[PDB]
Parts: sequence; C-alpha cells; structure tokens
Amino acid sequence: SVEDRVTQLERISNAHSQLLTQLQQQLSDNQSDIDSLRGQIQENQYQLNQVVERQKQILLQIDSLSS
Amino acid sequence: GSVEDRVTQLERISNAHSQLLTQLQQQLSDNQSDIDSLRGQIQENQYQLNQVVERQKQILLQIDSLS
Amino acid sequence: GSVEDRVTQLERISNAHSQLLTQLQQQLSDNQSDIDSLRGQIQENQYQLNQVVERQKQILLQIDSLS
Ligand code: AUC
Ligand code: NA
Repeated sequence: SVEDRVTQLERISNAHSQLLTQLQQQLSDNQSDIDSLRGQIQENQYQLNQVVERQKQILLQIDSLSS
Repeated sequence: GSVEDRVTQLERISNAHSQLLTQLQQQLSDNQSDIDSLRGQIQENQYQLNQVVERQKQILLQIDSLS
Repeated sequence: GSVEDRVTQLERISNAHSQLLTQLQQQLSDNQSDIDSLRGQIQENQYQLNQVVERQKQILLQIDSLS
C-alpha cells in the first residue's frame, strides 16, 4: 500500500501545484483590479471635492447678491 | 525516520493543504464577488456625480444672469 | 526511482507548497483589506454626495427670492 499511498500523494501534490499556480495568477490579477477601483474612487472623491467647493462659492455669491 | 512514518506525515500535511486550498478558494471567490460589487457601486456613484456636475452648471448660469 | 527517492521529492515539493500557501493567504488578506477600506470610502463619497443634492435644493430656493 506504501507504493499506492505514495502514488496517491504524487497525484494530489500535482493537483495542488496546478491549483496554486492558478490561485497565484488570479490573486495578482485581483490586486490590479483593486488598483483600478481605488483609482476611480479617488478621482470620484476629487470630483466631489470640486463640486462641494463650488457650492460654497455659490452660497457666498448668493449672499453678496442679497445685498 | 521510517518510510511509513514519513508517508504518514506527508499525508497529514497533504490533508492540511487540501483544507487550506478550499478556504483559499472560498475566500478568493468572495473577494472576486466584492470586486464586481464594488465596481457596480462606483459606476452608480460616478453616474450621480455627473448629474450633480450638470445641475450645478444649470445653477451657475441661473446665477450669472442675476450678476 | 526508489520509494525513498519519491518520498524525499514529495517532501521537497510539499515544503514549497506550504511556503507558497502562506504567501497566497497573505495576498488574499491584503485584497480583502483593500476592498473593505474601499467600501468605506465609496459609502462616505455617496453620503457626502447626498448632502450636496439636498444643498442644491436649498440653493434654488435662495435663488428664487433674489428675483
Ligand atoms: N445636485 C446638485 Au448641485 C450644486 N451646486
Ligand atoms: Na479595511
């Protein structure tokens, strides 16, 4: 059974090897995907900041206009 | 030391590896769904941003006449 | 070759798997952490965006009294 247990081990080892290299490729793809998503969230944030800052100016212009 | 002892160890580790690989796969899949979910969320947020930009523009000319 | 050789090999590949496994676990946790963080920020963005929308309604009202 030793020969057979060992053969079973070499087969499972092989499948492990193949899976691990798949997990590795996907993980590093996901990191990049996340980089893109962070990129967009940050730009969105900047756009939001610009919008908010312009609201303040609008609110201030309205006050000047009120006089 | 004996081959039987070493194969027994190897089997023990092999099993631990199979359970770990399953958890990895389960948790990788969760992280991929989240990537897709986050991406859907960002698209929705960009969309609302643009509309806000365009309404703020409609306000800016409403104000420009009254100046 | 010998069951001895095949077992030594299995042990060497099996150590390689354990190390790689630790590294992929890490990389996956980093991907989870980055997602959770990014979820927080996109909710904050949207919360502030909702405040900008209610603010613009008040701005139209104020604009109405000016004319
Ligand atoms: N929605 C919206 Au606005 C401004 N300023
Ligand atoms: Na986090």
